Amino acid sequence: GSAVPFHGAHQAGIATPVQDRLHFAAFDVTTEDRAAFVALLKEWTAAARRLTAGHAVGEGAYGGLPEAPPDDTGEALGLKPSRLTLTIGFGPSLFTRFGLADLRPEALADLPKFPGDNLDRARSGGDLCVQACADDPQVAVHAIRNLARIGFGKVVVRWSQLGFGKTSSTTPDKQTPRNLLGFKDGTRNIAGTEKDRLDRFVWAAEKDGTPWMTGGSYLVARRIRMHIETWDRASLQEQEDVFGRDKGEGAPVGKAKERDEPFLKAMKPDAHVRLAHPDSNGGATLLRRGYSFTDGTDGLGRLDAGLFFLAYQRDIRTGFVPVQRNLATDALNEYIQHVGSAVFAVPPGVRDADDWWGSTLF
Amino acid sequence: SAVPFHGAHQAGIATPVQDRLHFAAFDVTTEDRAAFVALLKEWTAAARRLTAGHAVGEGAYGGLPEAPPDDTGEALGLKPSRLTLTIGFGPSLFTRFGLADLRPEALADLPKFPGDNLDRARSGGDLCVQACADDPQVAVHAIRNLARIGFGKVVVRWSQLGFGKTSSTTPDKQTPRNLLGFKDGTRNIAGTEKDRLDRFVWAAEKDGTPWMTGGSYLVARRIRMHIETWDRASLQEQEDVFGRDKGEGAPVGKAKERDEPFLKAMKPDAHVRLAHPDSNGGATLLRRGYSFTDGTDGLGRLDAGLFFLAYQRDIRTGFVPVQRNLATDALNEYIQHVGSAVFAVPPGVRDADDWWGSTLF
Ligand code: HEM
Ligand code: HEM
Repeated sequence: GSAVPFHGAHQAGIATPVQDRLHFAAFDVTTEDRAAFVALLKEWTAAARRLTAGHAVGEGAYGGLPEAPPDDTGEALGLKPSRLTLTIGFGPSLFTRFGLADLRPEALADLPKFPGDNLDRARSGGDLCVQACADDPQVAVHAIRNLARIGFGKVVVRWSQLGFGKTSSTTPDKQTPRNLLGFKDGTRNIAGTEKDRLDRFVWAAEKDGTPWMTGGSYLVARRIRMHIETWDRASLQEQEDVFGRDKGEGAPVGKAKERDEPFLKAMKPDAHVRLAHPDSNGGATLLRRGYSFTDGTDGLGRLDAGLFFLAYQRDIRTGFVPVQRNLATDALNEYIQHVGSAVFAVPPGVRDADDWWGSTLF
Repeated sequence: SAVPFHGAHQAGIATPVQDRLHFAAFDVTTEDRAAFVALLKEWTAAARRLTAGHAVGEGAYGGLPEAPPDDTGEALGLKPSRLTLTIGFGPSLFTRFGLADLRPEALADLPKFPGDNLDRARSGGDLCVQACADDPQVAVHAIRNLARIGFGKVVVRWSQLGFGKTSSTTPDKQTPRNLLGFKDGTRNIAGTEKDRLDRFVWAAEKDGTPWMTGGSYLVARRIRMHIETWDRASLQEQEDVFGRDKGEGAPVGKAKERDEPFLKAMKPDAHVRLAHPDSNGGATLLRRGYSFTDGTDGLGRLDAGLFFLAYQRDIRTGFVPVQRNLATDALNEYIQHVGSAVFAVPPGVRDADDWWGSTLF
């Protein structure tokens, strides 16, 4: 229930241990005034400092003037910080505004079309995003709600996604969570303690070509539906062949323990692990940080289920893009469909109490 | 960490309220009574496993490679998490299987209420399973696997996820707050109050339906909050709507949350004043609802509210009179009922040989 420090060279919520809940919101900007947008970013940073410490925004949730609406909507009163992190990102469409055209990073690449894509344009894209993660879903909603409230008239929520449970791990010393297909998900990721691998694969560097992005990262979000009726009638052997690890232990095929290293030549040539492994992609390595979702029924008598896939990387062109291209023949494709997509440049961290979100860009 | 599955009553009504909810309504697609009874027994066997934290059937792995696993496996490694599974039967079930003359009179159809805006697709249902647990993945796994076991005899009609408190960080003493920011649950029937449960919650033999003795009647309402409107109201407007202050949740004029309210100090259309048993001839409800937030709608608004659940001994003397009295509730400006269902919740599964619905079938 403790707090995660908000200030740093990097934004929290990436290398941070993965919290239980997610509320992800994408915003479009509705103001033409650069000064007004900068004032928004400063007000948002002040609110974030309160929220991530477990305090109410502004002058608080009650005890103010009777005739005024309260500064804070109040539904997190008496709750702990709950490891809340707030991570902001900037979408490519943002750079068509405020004269930012020449500051768009080369590494913030539009994704190509992939075979099987069925992207809903209403739940894709966005000028910016806020990723709220916490162990308490009410804490995460309270944070998104109050940020959107503060931004009234300057931003509007384009789409959002709640994740009821994590399907990722940055802490390999703790139990790996399972996704809704029943497999452990997160075994071979990047750990928050692997500072060298984060430098190599996650954090943007000044020499990469965009100095305002130094210390930041790039985010790919993909909303993926799971065909669970189809999956649930597949044999156990079929399911394990699809991934290349057994279902119970999560060990690489042939081996006894989850964390034993995969021997890829023993997996089917279209096994998901074989195709996604860095060794199959010229070393390309991602930080996966996704969550499971379910949004009711599908209207056809079935549960709706999916995975909200989030990947952080130093350069979209050398992280997600090569790996996802290599998944064109993935055996998993029979059981999933990508139905939403968005990319964002995640700026560097808020260095101290005088700093603010996006200050290196604006 | 676990709640016993067997008893005179079904768990999940008077037992401690867990952090998360997955509520599912099912429709029945078989006409064959024997097929439906077979499913009730199979579901009961699965519920026994699930509430003890075990996988269904012969498990999630280790079986024949050429067969699908009995359990879909996403709760492997998790704890029981105080999972309870509570089954209920909808009025529409009684048009099947020759049961028409066995519908309880206390299982009444609800009247239309001023301001109803019910989505038919998220209303009704032949039966329900309320899955409550501290870990939402444990709850989802239970619904997912019951639906799979039932495939061919039942389909899922609608499903709702909900959250209350997070107990690993919030004292069990503390009243949870709803998404309007007010403490919610202060004056409620507690599961410790065995006499009030007998008077207001559990169906009795003399009530007129012997197979329902020890059961209860459930009203479910999906209530949307108009969040962005509410958040633009003044603090005084918000407190006037309920009759309690927002910080402490004390009734107007008193100092502490648990002070008994003085109804005449509240505005005449204040929510607490209209809902109170003294304004409804003594009618008293067990509320066991959960908050929800499903995302944002096409206009950018928060799709959020209260998945209201009330248990009572008779729908005609519980939910209906109180909801009728809310016709003029000041809160009506900020909420809209968009989904509705009622269920007869049978008595408990008495031992390892008993099964869900045995007193009815
Ligand atoms: C519903 C969609 C997906 C499911 C169910 C899924 C499932 C899994 C599972 C069970 C593992 C093995 C355990 C682990 O090391 O994490 C894994 C590994 C991995 N997956 Fe996926 N995955 C999905 C989508 C994706 C996508 C879209 C990508 C990238 C575009 C991806 C990239 C990876 C990578 C890089 C690994 C680690 C491979 C290694 O280094 O051993 N996954 N996935
Ligand atoms: C979004 C919808 C609703 C909200 C936000 C809400 C909120 C509240 C709040 C804040 C209280 C005061 C604290 C407490 O004793 O729990 C309360 C009391 C109560 N509410 Fe509501 N309520 C809602 C809908 C309903 C409905 C539909 C009913 C019944 C049909 C109902 C019946 C009651 C009752 C019986 C009390 C106890 C009053 C007393 O005896 O003092 N509520 N509610």
